[PDB]
Amino acid sequence: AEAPEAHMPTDPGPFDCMPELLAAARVAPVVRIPYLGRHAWVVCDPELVRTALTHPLLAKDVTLVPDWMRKPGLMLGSQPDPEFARTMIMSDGAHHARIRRLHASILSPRNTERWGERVEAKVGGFLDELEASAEVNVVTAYTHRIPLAFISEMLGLPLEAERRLRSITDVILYSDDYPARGAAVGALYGAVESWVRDPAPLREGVITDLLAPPEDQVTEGEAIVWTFAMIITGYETTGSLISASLFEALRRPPEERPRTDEEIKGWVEEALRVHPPFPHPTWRFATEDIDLGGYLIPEGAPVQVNLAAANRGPEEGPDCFTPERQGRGHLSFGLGMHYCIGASLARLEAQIALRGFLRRFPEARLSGVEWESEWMIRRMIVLPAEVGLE
Ligand code: HEM
Ligand SMILES: C[C@@H]1O[C@@H](n2c3ccccc3c3c4c(c5c6ccccc6[nH]c5c32)CNC4=O)C[C@@H](N)[C@H]1O
Ligand SMILES: C[C@@H]1O[C@@H](n2c3ccccc3c3c4c(c5c6ccccc6[nH]c5c32)CNC4=O)C[C@@H](N)[C@H]1O
Repeated sequence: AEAPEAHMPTDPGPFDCMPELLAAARVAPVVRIPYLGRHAWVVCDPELVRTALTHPLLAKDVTLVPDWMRKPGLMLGSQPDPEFARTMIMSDGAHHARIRRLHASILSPRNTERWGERVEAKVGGFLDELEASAEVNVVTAYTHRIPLAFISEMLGLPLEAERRLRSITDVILYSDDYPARGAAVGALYGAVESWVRDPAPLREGVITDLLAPPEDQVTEGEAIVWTFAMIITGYETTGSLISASLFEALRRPPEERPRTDEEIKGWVEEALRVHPPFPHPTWRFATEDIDLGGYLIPEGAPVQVNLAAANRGPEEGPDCFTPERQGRGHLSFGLGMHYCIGASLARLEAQIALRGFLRRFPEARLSGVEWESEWMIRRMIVLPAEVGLE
């Protein structure tokens, strides 16, 4: 059986595309959407999504992407030569295992109480910078600054570049102009290469550790590609999870807000389920013809999965935050081989940032909220609040 045709917003703009994406999951478990003049398959039924994420015949190597998707400014049209270096999310099999293993030998000994106390020290400083200022946009004043400040110190980037990097990735991930996206992607690659080949303006951190001393040798090219990947993924979605968690707390009476360590952990989990920063993740390609739920996915087919629809049943709807659910059964970090490597980091930062704000402004309220989203990324750009007093 062939998958029927539905419609998702493919270009980013100032709207919340959530009702359009959940409406396309109602078409069929597998659907075909118009994308870049051709079509793309998407899995929408939750269990069918969970099997697609693990499918042995759905690969992600850059040798499989057809030419009509390799457009400059987009991820698939921005990869390097796979023989020189591959990014972790776009490798398969033993290639992926080596890249993932080398990334996990970084920063030994990794103690999360150390990671967290530094997350806490930065959350306090931005809460103070906030208190040093009646409506407040907590997105631009809090949720944006925290994950950026940590990943820069963790990577060891020079403090001068931190103010400029937010504006570069903003274009790569949310602009609707392809030339601007092609320029911002090249600007990041050219800056990363300058830092790796000449590590003088860098602080000791992750990057200098990859350029250090048998079988765990990281080439200069892999150091650049992996650093680029970690700048693209290292803070943007973490800030979207922080703001999304705060939105659901600020909109409720202070009594219904989490206070315990357990309720804060369950709160950030339910925010991941309801507001996936990646409503659809990265691309996969059928190495053989596949049937999923009676629907055909032909060979070489580009396939995506509806994480926003897999996180909900047929009953929920776009606004379905339930503190009792605690995000049980969400697929927002992926599953299996390519499960998010920075999931523990994004959780601990979301948990610390959400608790830090609620302990500092116990009488905060929302009192509008604007989104920026496409079918593959979703974020709040203002969350206007009224903070009250400490
Ligand atoms: C809450 C924020 C985050 C979300 C929602 C998120 C989501 C995801 C998802 C869905 C994937 C899998 C994509 C797929 O299978 O198609 C993924 C993979 C990945 N994420 Fe995250 N992520 C987050 C935070 C981070 C952070 C902070 C880092 C880096 C520190 C990071 C680095 C990665 C990497 C490297 C991969 C690729 C893993 C692999 O293929 O082996 N992510 N992320
Ligand atoms: C990932 C890509 O990197 C950019 N790129 C340059 C950007 C600026 C200057 C030179 C290149 C350059 C070169 C080459 C490749 C290449 C070979 C195989 C597969 C992908 C490749 N990409 C190459 C590439 C080979 N010899 C070169 O000089 C283009 C951009 N469309 C983006 O898709
Ligand atoms: C707008 C969002 O980001 C876009 N994106 C690029 C857009 C342009 C150039 C490079 C990338 C790029 C890269 C990577 C990821 C990635 C890794 C894990 C999970 C999600 C990810 N998204 C990545 C990504 C890793 N290394 C990269 O170069 C793709 C788009 N589908 C959407 O996810």
